[PDB]
Amino acid sequence: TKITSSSARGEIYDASGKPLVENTLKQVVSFTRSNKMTATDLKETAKKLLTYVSISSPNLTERQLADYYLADPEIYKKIVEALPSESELYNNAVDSVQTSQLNYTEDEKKEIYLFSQLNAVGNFATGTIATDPLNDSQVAVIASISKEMPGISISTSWDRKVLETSLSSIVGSVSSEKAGLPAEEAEAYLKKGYSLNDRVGTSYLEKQYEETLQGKRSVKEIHLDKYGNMESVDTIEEGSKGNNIKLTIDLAFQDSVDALLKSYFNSELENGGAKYSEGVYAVALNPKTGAVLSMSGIKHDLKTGELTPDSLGTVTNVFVPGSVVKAATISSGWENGVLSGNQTLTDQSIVFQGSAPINSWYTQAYGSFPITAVQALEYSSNTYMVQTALGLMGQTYQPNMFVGTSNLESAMEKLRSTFGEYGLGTATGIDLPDESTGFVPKEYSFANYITNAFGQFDNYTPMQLAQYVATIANNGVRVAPRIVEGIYGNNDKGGLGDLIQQLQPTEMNKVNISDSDMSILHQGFYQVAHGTSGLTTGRAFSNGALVSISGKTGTAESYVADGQQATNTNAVAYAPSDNPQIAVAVVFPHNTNLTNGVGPSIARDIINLYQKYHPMNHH
Ligand SMILES: [Cl-]
Ligand SMILES: [Cl-]
Repeated sequence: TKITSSSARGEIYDASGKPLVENTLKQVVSFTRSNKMTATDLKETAKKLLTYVSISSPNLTERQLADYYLADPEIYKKIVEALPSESELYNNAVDSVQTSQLNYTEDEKKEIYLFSQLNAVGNFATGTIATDPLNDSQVAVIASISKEMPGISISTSWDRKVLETSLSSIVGSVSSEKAGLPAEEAEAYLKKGYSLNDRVGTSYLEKQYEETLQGKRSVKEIHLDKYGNMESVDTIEEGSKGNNIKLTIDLAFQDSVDALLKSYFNSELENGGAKYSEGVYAVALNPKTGAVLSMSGIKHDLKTGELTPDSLGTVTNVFVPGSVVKAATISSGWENGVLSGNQTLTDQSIVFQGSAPINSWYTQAYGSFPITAVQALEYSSNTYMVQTALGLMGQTYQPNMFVGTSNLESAMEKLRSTFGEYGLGTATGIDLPDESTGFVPKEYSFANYITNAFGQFDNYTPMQLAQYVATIANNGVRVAPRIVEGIYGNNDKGGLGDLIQQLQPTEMNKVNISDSDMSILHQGFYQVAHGTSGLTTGRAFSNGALVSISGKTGTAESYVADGQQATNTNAVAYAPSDNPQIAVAVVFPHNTNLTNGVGPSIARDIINLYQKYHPMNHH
């Protein structure tokens, strides 16, 4: 019969090898029990044990001492013998019966302590021992003569803490050792084979890579007679440490992305754009490899005005995305064959039976006129995006048309299905216990369909967004975003050793459209930044850029507390346009300023930050 004990937990390192968490080892004495060993039996061990170990402060309470004087049964007998007019109840009386003001040798007072500690253990439990820190002889003497203090043994326990660093948030947490195994999912684990008292990640990374992090568990079994009385504890095998884990993210860069966010947010908080803003989020990738460069964010409490840092924000919160999604939609055009190559449509106000016109930002000043898909992205035409929704539904626009909704349920799914190919509304496959997968309602109206066609309906996570543009920058091959780069062993000191196995990127699916369609998409994103039209939306991308950037900017509007029309200024982009090495999305919700969206501008400076970090040009 053997007892298990979690082993040194593995550690976590940023891209650079800077460490993120703390193991603090400390060898100590565990004491088992036994419905058998007994007051007397425990005293015997107490003294034997004090021959080894150090203890100055014995701030014993009286209630304790009482219990120790009563330890001799005779004693207890004789004590009760004296009380006048239920076991523990009558213990309760007898306990308080003896006036306790009575002497004990000062070294006395010390194994009375232990005894308290020893007694404190539940039957069959294995407890520890409020002691006085231990050297190496003191310790390894015990290593040898447990079997001479039937029960006792010394264990290596550990504290695990998280360092203050931008990534702290992501790391997650592990169960304390006083905690054990959190019932909730608790059972599922015993089935996977864990000792009950183990310590496991409760969330995020600590949980995600549990397999590999968990250090092989330490071991001891116990012997005893046909009568159950303890005979001695024993070590079959002491535990080792875990494997380690190196991240795709480099601190300094994540760090500097973050002030960039602060800088920009303060700007908007200053000039008042941000009064109603919940915050701002930004995520960066390698589009080809799916590695994460940084996930940054800033929560802003509207009540106290205070600003709190938030990185999980990327994977946990959802926003209406706005114009940043039109590609998805055009791409549903092509798959379902409503658009042919670079399709020409006519930009005109969209009006349905007895209801508000539906328009693009330019639409009413420019009257109606024709326009290519490439152009449609350039000027961010909703009409085109809505004429295309219509297409899927199988109808073609006439002014004032009644719409038969028979093809609706079918239509919304077709579109939605494409969005999901890009990562929008579908799981990313990120390496974490739980990404929220958007706000895609199944109960939806017709208005809902058409507004979904320009990203004013379904709600998306910032992490989803990055993936969607990353996919475009990859040529329609969606790669699962991962935060871990490689698993690494240990070195002689116990720090970052070296390569166990490098994690390779995993392809989620290819977006089925032609290359020539994909290139037609690429051209648009290119002209959203470099275009020379009075209508071009994102020349902001190109202002002061260190490399050629292609992106797509976004606004969606609305409601905003006791308000007030206001909008989101998200923006997705990648680069270099020629040979895309970084993909980014920035979401900046309920913005007040509505005039010049700082979403693109932010993403530019992110990219700029990165290339100033890791030059990407260099044919
Ligand atoms: Cl304004
Ligand atoms: Cl600017």
